[PDB]
Amino acid sequence: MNKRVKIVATLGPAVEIRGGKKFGEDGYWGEKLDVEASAKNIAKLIEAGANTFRFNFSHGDHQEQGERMATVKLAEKIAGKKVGFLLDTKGPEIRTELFEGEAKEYSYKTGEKIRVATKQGIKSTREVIALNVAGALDIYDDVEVGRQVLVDDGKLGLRVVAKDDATREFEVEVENDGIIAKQKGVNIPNTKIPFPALAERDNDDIRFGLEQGINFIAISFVRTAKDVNEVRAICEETGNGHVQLFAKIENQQGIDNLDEIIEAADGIMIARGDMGIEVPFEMVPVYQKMIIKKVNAAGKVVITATNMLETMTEKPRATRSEVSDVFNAVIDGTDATMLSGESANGKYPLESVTTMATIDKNAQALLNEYGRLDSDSFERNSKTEVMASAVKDATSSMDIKLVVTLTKTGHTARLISKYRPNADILALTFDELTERGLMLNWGVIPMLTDAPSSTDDMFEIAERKAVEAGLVESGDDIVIVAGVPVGEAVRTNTMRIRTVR
Amino acid sequence: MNKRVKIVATLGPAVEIRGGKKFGEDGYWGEKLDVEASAKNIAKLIEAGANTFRFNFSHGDHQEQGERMATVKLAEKIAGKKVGFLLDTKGPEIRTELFEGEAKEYSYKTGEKIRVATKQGIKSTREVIALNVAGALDIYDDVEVGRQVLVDDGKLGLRVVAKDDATREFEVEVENDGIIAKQKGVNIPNTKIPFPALAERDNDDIRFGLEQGINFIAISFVRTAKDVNEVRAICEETGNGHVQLFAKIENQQGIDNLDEIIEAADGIMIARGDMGIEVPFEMVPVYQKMIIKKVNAAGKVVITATNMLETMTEKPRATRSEVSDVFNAVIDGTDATMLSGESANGKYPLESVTTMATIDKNAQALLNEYGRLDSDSFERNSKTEVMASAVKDATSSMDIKLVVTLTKTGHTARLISKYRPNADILALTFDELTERGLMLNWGVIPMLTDAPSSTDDMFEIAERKAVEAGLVESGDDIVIVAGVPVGEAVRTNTMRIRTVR
Amino acid sequence: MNKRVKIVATLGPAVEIRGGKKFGEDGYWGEKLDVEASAKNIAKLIEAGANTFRFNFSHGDHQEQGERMATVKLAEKIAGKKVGFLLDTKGPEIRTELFEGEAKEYSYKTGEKIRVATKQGIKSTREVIALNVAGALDIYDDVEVGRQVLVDDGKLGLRVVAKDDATREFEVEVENDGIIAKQKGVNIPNTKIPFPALAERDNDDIRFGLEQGINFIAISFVRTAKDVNEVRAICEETGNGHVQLFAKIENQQGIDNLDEIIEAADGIMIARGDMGIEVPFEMVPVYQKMIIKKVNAAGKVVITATNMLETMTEKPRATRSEVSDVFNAVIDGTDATMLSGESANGKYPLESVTTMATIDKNAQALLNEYGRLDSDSFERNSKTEVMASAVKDATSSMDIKLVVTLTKTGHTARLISKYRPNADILALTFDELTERGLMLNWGVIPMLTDAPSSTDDMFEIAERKAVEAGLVESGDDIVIVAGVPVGEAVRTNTMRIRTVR
Amino acid sequence: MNKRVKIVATLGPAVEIRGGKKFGEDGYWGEKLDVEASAKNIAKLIEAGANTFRFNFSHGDHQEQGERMATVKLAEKIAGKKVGFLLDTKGPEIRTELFEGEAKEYSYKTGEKIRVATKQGIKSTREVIALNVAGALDIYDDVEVGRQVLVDDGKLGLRVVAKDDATREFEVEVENDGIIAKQKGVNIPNTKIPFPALAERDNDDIRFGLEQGINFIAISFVRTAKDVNEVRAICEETGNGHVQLFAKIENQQGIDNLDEIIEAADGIMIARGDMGIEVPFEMVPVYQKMIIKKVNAAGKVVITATNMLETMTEKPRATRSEVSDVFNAVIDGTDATMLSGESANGKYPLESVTTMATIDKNAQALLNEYGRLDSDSFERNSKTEVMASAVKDATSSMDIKLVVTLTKTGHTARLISKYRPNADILALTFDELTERGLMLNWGVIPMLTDAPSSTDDMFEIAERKAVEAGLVESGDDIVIVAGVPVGEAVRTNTMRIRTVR
Ligand SMILES: O=P(O)(O)OC[C@H]1O[C@](O)(COP(=O)(O)O)[C@@H](O)[C@@H]1O
Ligand SMILES: O=P(O)(O)OC[C@H]1O[C@](O)(COP(=O)(O)O)[C@@H](O)[C@@H]1O
Ligand SMILES: [Mg+2]
Ligand SMILES: [Mg+2]
Ligand SMILES: [Mg+2]
Ligand SMILES: [Mg+2]
Repeated sequence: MNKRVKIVATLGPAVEIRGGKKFGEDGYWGEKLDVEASAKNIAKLIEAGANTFRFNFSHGDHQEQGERMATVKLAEKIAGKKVGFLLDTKGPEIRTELFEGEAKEYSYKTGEKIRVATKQGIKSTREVIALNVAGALDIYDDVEVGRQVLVDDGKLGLRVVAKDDATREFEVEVENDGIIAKQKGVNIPNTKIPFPALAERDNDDIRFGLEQGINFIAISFVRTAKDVNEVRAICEETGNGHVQLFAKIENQQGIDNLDEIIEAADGIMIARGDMGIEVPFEMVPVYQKMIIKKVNAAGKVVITATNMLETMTEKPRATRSEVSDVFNAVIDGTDATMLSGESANGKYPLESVTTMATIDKNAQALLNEYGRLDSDSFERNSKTEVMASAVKDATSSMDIKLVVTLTKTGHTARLISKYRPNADILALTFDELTERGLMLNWGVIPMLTDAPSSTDDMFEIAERKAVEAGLVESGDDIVIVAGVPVGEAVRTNTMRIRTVR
Repeated sequence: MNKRVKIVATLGPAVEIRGGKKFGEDGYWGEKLDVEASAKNIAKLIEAGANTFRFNFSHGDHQEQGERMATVKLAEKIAGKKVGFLLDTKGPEIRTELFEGEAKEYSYKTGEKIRVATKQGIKSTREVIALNVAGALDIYDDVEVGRQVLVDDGKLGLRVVAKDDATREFEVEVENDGIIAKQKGVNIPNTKIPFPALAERDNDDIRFGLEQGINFIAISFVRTAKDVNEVRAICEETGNGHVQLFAKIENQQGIDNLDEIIEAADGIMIARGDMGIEVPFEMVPVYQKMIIKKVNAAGKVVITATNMLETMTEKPRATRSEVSDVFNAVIDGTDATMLSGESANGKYPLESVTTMATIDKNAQALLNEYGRLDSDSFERNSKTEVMASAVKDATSSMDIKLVVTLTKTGHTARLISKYRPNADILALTFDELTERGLMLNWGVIPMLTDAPSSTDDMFEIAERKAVEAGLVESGDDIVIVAGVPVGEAVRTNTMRIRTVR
Repeated sequence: MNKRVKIVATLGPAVEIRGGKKFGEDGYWGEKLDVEASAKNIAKLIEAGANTFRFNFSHGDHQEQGERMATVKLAEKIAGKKVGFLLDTKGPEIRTELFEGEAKEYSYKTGEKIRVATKQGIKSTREVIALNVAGALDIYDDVEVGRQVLVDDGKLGLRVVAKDDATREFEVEVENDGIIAKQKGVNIPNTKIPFPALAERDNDDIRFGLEQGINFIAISFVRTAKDVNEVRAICEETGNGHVQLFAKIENQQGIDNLDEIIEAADGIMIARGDMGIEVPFEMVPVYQKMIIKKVNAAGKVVITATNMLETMTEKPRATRSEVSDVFNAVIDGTDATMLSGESANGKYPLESVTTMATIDKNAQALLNEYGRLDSDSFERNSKTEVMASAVKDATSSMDIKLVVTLTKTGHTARLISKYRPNADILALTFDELTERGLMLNWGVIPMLTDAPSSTDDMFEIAERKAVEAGLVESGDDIVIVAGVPVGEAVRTNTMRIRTVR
Repeated sequence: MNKRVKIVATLGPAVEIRGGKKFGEDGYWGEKLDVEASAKNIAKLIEAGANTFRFNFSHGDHQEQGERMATVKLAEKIAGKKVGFLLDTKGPEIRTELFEGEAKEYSYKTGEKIRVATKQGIKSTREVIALNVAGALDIYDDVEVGRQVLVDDGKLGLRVVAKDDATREFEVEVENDGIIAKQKGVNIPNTKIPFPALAERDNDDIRFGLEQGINFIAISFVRTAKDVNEVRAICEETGNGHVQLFAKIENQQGIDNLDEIIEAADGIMIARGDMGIEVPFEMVPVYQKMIIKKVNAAGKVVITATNMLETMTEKPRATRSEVSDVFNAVIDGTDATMLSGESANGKYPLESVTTMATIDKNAQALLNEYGRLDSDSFERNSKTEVMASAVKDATSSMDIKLVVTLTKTGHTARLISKYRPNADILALTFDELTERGLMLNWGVIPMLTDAPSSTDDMFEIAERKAVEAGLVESGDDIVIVAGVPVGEAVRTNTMRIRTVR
């Protein structure tokens, strides 16, 4: 079977070889990067079913990010397969500061009374935790008594019991045993810190990514359509209008404004890590199912992210709850599933991609029986969408091995993908930007080909390209769609049912 | 607004002019037929939406039937529109004889004592009604004292009160006021008369009709699949394998054997008049709904017949129950509705066809809301059927004015019809026998055209034929299906959505 | 089986014996009414399944109507069964006047030019038709050129070609051959004649009926809720608040105002006779299905009326379209079906009731498979309605022979009836007005019993009353509902599943 | 908000205090159990929503298990709340032996070469791991070179690289970093070891548990119905016929024989840990959904087990995939969710139960929108089930706070539970064995009460018990079912809708 659900894999040091050493080996960071060895490891992730790589600009400077994108370009030629390039913005992060001295962390007991400083550009002590707030904002007046400062993925709770106006320090009570380490994520739920719609650092990072050549941006902590539209303006200004924007939903404001965000964006990334700290963790599954259905109804892309195979950072096999999570994301209707630390930082990046692909491929077989999405309820709002509905009908009526679309912009492929046909979708397109832009759409196999002329038989081309790719053999039935004839048709207007010779 | 539900109109004296006189005028029967004046009246019925004319061989002789068929052929040339020719057999039936002195009928009052003769080959008198029993059977020993003899659709009941062994006559009491006319149907409920497999008169009548040129045979009182297969053998032997056979279901044996009868036949006529006497009258609506559903599921034609606008035989307006019946037959899923005495024997044959057409056109607009048929439940058993399902999906997804099929045998048109699309179906075919054979399929407008060559654009031909027929105009959306290309396609394999230029 | 669909039979001379003579016999009107013989004929209609008699105040003076109601009171004691008494108002009728001389009618040809007079209290001539307009209203200024004056059930069309202001006469063209007889119904569609909300004659007739003792009023030509509320005021003023009002829907205004009429009334009579003249005849089946569903959703009673077995006025067997009409009314969800001329004026009143009962009883067996009503969609708006829903669930889960309700006002019986359970409903009530008021509710068998005390076992009473009535036998399962205990319960609160001993 | 989904919590050292020391503290294992301090920790889990405790007889000896059962009996008296006692058998399993010198465990690195002994009845060393094979079987000839030996839920893999015939040891390579501890589960995928029908140790363990007093037995690695029936025979022989048997499904033979296993058992535990090693890991979510649906359809209990909040063994917050898994188990239809190492072996046993309860309570609120189970599809196979269907209907029709059943054996409560009403279910029963036996049914709150006499009002008792339990207050609506009257009713036969006074 072809894997219909797409995989986003985050890259990092786990796949990178430095002077013969693997990540974690003593002296690793002493060696220089082995680009070709690193590219060969990335190529195995491609072959195992990674469809797009995520460059997390939360970690690593422009030089590191640029070298990693260059490494991926080599890997595509080794694998003989192209992938999408996705930039993930830092966004409005709050992190613990470095500590006074060599100290990298301190342990605390429940009940201990300590201080959180708001003043920026200072080091932490054990009794006074300093915060690196994005844009060096002053958060003192945005956090009330009774709020919670959560350190390192919500593991250590600090309850704000008092506010000292004279030092702009929070007087906090430690709510549970735990460690405060340097440069760890901080969340302060149910506060409104006036972060800008687009920080200068995120503007800078996006402009650098656009210069290197990306297909997607995932915007961290989208609160409103304005956060999306500010990035859209840079993409249009720089001649990168083809770049697709995924809004990351990871706080209550993003959930409250979801309809206007979906309208502004090309898709949604369900950023469950921050979402499950910022809102009640037991509500994340409710929001996941609702976001998937709304994004599919819009004909846009949804990525389900974070902790999907978390145990595989350290172990070669996932837990039963991780297998269940990946399976259920697919059944809920996700276009794509994602790996973060599992592929970037863990001991088992290749096994993480392989395991996710195996689960994804099994789950796609149960979408007829258990699938939550319901294409029968959609309004068919254009003639290309009417043709997409008819293709889904044909794949419901008989056994169709493949749907082929000859698509200039990918619009027909995206509408067929929206209807989730019981078939793979081969999208024959005529430029690499359209090809890479389809790589996160459910079921879509993008394939670059010459633009057909007025005199070409597009149905013979479709069958020949499908046979070349090894997607079909003698006796298989396929559905082909195209705008016939070239130079007269203004849209996909034709559906052919064809038996492969 | 085109009428999708087809009308079968029975012809008889009501539309016939004889020496300038109309049916009912003094001296009418002393005149000979005025062929042109009659053909002009028949052309009005064709223009009002009669799709097929029924020639009932229970009435008249071969000469009357042959002349009436020739009058309809002139009527088609006057109207500029072809119709289907349907022959209705006598079958294993009992009919009243001709009367001595060519009286046509007598009137009777409740309580009169008269006789019914069993001797074959004699004429009736007012006091002694003679029976024409198929196969010239003697039924004297088959009918006990206390049986009811019903004349003419059960309009007049005779109770057997004694049997006269000297004359083999039933002594009967007239149960209700009414008429006994020549060649009227006689039922004797709850008797078992051993009618032959195929009466010699039926063999003669079928061969005469096939020689004249017919498109359909409705077989009266079909008991088993063998009754259909006996007629099929005659059609195949004489080179008339294109003739379609409608089995009339009008007794318990036909109901019991319905599945095998549907399998052998091209369609079913729900002959409610006899059915409602031979089985309990309150079961006829149950059987009607169930037959319509099974025949549609088999991709065949169903005709609903008898008493549909019965009151319009004598009055210019139908009753509320007649309008309800026609409307409900359409909602139940009928391909065709039929007029018997209304068109053959009544004062308002034109108004009856017009009235039926008006109701049928209103009811087809409620099929989406109320329609009993459910095409979502069908198994798509072939690639042509897969395309028919996709066409229905396209007409459900957007406003489609017309479906056009280029069909050599009518197969694609019959499968599109089976799915009851929200559109009229223009069937372009290449021979007059295929054209007339589609005239009773729901929604199908048959039209004769030249077979396309391999240099022709079939989509341009489809649009041009539709415009020229006045079915569509600039800006209408149509679906076109065809087997592309001519000389290579096995079957219909292409669907195009086209805006009329 | 018990018949669940109720029958309304119109009474008239057909069942009345006068000095040994049957209606239609020479000298019939010369004889005096034989009350007891007439009561014995009415008792047979009761035994055959008439549940309510209709007294049509369109025909016959107070003396005739009062004597007929008295005759029905004798018939109930002969049959051993009570019936409902329904008064049908004359309403805003327009009728042709008597003719100059002995003349009872004239024939006309299409094209003939004649006059319709608006002046009241004058006789007709052949060339000048005079109208008896209800309340002697002047209709001249309410009828435009191009309107149609329709005589005798829409059979003769008169087109208004000109208006003569000097005689206030309509200049009309005869549109079809036909007869204008004295005292025939006239309709003038798409005109607004300012008839009062309640005419003095209708006020008078209702007050007379209320004095005699009626259970129901059917209000002719209801246009608005005001027409209902004016009759409600008389019922409340006279101490007859228990009388239920059925609005007759028979024109476009009534259809347009249906929701407010349903809210004001206790039920709707679908008066298809006038409705199919006043609105396009082909729309009556659309309005019938929609009215039935809306009235059932309101928990109120719907009667389907007019022409249901029309042929049985003259023939002992109905047409196939009449059988179909009755069957389909039941499947559409009607509470009751009605007879007018078939039972009032025809040759076969008893056979008409019997035939309607047979069809109704067969159709009730198909409501699980084909029934249009959908109780799963209702909001359960009270605790008694929650219990009604649970009773329907129990009758869906297992074979329940009977539902018994101990009901003071009939409210619980009406809510159970609304849900159309697969069981008969025995309604045990404690006064005759409540008993007779339930006689047109689907499935309800009203039965008068002593009000239970605090110490009675109501479940034993229910089983004993069901066994006495012959509705159940040993081993049958029943559902019983009641407000337990008496004097504490404020509503039906208890459901028992019980096996009969 | 009551928790409807039941929690099974496994007990082990995590909640046990030994000489004032907590699990993990230095010297813990050199101290003896502090029974009162331990019982106080267990009482906190009961108060947090543990409904049943699991005693895993794969760990420890009879004395440890017996003392732990006695500590839980004290914990119930501290909490003032009863729980279920569940014994989990060893079954046809392989476990690691005890180590020489009572080391508990050793840590290993990838690439280490060690041995696995097959000789039975010996202890492990760090370099030579010994196996406890059920039935003391010799597995040396059953395991080929190239097989994988997996330790502890597949956390640590050993590859067989050679076999040493002199010692009957496997020579293995450590595949990944991890721990080998005593009494850990060992899997050897794709081998066929002839485990006996019922191991002597399982016979001993079941008899010991039955002597101590248990309510449930979970049978490990159920292969066929005979594995359940062998245990049933022991329960029936010792007078413990009230003990309920949960078959653990954790291999292909159990899946293949699921229908006959469900028929013999009282429920199913979906033992995902072993299932995901013994069958392909990506099939476990398919089997989980299908088991839940079949067990509910049989009116039995299903427990979803293993890795549900696995990360809370070491961290105070679950991963996003763990929360998704718990949430989806509830939506799939599980009666119960289970904690293994989280409660038995982890740093946060209380927080793990609290976390599970929070997710289970949120997910039960989405069963109307997302729930997989469909009670509309069940055949109601008895009159008690008919009443359970009616109760569900009442909770769907209006807001019902609580369903109260007076149940002698729990049968009515089990059938109401099967239908998953939108309400909590208070089951008033009359003996402690019936009370504890209902503790794993979805939504059921069991409560012990005096058997009502024939003079008692059961509806008043139901309301009083509900108020006294704090489940309802004045103005809440409840449904009450019972068999009325006591001493005559066969079964539950009455439903009352009651407003709490
Ligand atoms: O797709 P199906 O049901 O196998 O039918 C295929 C057959 O139909 C045909 O296409 C005829 O269809 P048309 O008569 O509609 O052109 C044959 O040529 C062919 O053998
Ligand atoms: O209605 P069913 O399924 O036949 O069950 C009837 C049985 O249930 C019982 O009523 C027990 O029910 P409870 O344990 O809920 O009281 C038995 O007394 C009786 O034999
Ligand atoms: Mg985030
Ligand atoms: Mg017939
Ligand atoms: Mg009327
Ligand atoms: Mg196990």
